[PDB]
Amino acid sequence: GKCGPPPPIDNGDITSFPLSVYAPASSVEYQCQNLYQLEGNKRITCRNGQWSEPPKCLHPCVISREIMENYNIALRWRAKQKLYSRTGESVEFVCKRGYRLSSRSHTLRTTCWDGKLEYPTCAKR
Repeated sequence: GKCGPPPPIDNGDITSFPLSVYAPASSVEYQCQNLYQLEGNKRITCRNGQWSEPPKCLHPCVISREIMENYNIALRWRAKQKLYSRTGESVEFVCKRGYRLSSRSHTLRTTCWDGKLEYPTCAKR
């Protein structure tokens, strides 16, 4: 019932010293790299010669100056804001000077989720 190494996952790995073979009833813990967010079971187990299903690392979002330019918006915090936001982080925007929030836009704060971030839209006053 021994297992080989636990499955590799993209953008993350186990937190322990690696073994080449694992006894049944072993477990391991995964961590995702900094900018990524674990989804699934952080700890998996070797039973019946197999590993239970490893988790996934959800992607950060890269803020787009071009979409902001097209939608007539700007960051609320231009000096502070990192280019990469994590899954689950929100970004706050403002309309550019002399523009106002469109009626069918979202409002000025959106949330990053596994590489996708929506943006609000403003229209000229």
